[PDB]
Amino acid sequence: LIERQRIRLLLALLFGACGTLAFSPYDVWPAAIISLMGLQALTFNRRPLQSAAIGFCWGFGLFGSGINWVYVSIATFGGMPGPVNIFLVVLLAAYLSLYTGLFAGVLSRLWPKTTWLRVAIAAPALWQVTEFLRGWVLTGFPWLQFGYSQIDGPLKGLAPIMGVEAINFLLMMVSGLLALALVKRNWRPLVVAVVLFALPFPLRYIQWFTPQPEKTIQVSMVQGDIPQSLKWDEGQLLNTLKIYYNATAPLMGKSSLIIWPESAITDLEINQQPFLKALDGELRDKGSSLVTGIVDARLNKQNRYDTYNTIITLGKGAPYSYESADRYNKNHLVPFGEFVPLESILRPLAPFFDLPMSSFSRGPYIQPPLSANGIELTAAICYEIILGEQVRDNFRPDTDYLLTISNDAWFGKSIGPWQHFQMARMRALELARPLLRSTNNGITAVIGPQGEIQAMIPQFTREVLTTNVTPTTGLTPYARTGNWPLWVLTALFGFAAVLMSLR
Ligand SMILES: CCCCCCCC/C=C\CCCCCCCC(=O)OC[C@H](O)CO
Ligand SMILES: CCCCCCCC/C=C\CCCCCCCC(=O)OC[C@H](O)CO
Ligand SMILES: CCCCCCCC/C=C\CCCCCCCC(=O)OC[C@H](O)CO
Repeated sequence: LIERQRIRLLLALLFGACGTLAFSPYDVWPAAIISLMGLQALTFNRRPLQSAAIGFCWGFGLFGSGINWVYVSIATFGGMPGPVNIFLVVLLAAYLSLYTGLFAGVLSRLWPKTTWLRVAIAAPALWQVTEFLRGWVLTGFPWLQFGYSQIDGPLKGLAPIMGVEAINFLLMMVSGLLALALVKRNWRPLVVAVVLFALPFPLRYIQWFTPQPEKTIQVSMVQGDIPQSLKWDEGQLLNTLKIYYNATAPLMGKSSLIIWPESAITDLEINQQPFLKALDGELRDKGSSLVTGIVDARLNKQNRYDTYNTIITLGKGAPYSYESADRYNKNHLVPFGEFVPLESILRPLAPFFDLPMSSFSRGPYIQPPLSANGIELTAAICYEIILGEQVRDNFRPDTDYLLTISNDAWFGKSIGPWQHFQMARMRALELARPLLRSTNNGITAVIGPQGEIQAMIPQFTREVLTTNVTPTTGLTPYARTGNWPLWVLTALFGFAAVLMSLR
């Protein structure tokens, strides 16, 4: 028989890479089940170290093929030779692949026999703990979670109840039973798998929200398409400010809310006071509000400058003040982009090399929703929208819309900005709120309360997306409880499965 560990590692690579087809650009949702079926079936009847090796290679295919878009960021930021960046991409993919090896290795140790307890009970619970660590250890990088591939799929109804991680759970469960049915040539796990998969379908029709048409507003989002910063001089700041203002001016009397993307204003907040105070007056005059990203350096009590990635509000119902509490400061910073890991390497800084000291500061985990024109917006900047629990914790029942401002000009023309967009849609469906995503170039859109794309403008263009958005009010089960029910389910599955293994 050709079942040999060399073959299994080769197939793990292909079934892992197959998982990339499930996500935003390709959107083949059944690829998630086939992907997880390979991981489930290939680890059958293996030593714990052989299984861990197969789990690693599955993760290497998935993350190698689907996360490789980070290269362009490493290339332009890191300042490294070409093959060094390639090595660093292989490094990152390997790091994430560890958690998949850990999953397979632990699963094979406690549940070596190929049984429905292994695939249906132990696997989903362990996968939950595994995938939790991947997105937690260090800052965490929970990219490529197959739950997001169901945003338009049959399992979308599960999301507003138990959240996206419940779709991760059920998919690992259903894929496990199918791998068992195939390997053991037994139709019974197939029937259960189909039933477990089909039952959540009617839930996609439940509306846990209700719209508020009397609050319908016309919202505008300016896609500035301002290029990467090659030279910062007052000539580029004046060009940027002109582009954004000139696009906002004709909308001042019509659109109740105007949004500019992440770090849209390319100068410090303290250096723009005349501009902003004058812009706040013009908006209040015509009865409009502006929400724009800006980089804000702020003197601490210690008299040291703390630089924030901010969101500031202007206009009607949001009078601009540098001391205003109506602002959002980014919390979760990109590990190598916005801060430096291991700041304690300051010893080689002064003697020998020129080491980066440049690092952003973090805002609070919980922040009140931005108010503009009497509209409540719970903001998340860029990467932060992929963090399900953080967005839910900040979410308030009076929130009218979810707000994301991002700058994806890096990773442009790649799968990355789409995978990012796909996870932003998940937030709207989970919380039953419209989501307003204004970016610099990549994927400016409006997403309804069920995750449907309401309006969208093409990438890499200089445009304004103006459309009517009506807010929603009610509370979903996930918005109340969060992922506590899933962790309760995961505990009961792990309790049973470990108790069964220990007997
Ligand atoms: C030891 C029983 C507990 C199992 C817990 C495992 C946890 C491993 C997690 C990640 C490592 C993934 C990297 C894969 C490296 C394994 C390859 C290997 O070492 O296999 C060589 C084998 O000894 C040749 O016969
Ligand atoms: C996040 C919400 C998703 C959670 C969903 C909760 C569903 C759990 C219910 C039952 C477990 C399924 C176990 C079914 C076992 C399959 C039947 C089977 O395999 O029996 C044939 C056997 O091979 C011959 O001995
Ligand atoms: C002996 C080897 C053991 C191997 C283990 C494999 C199976 C793991 C099973 C269950 C993990 C239990 C974790 C459950 C903890 C519940 C966490 C919780 O209360 O939720 C936090 C909250 O929801 C945040 O927002």
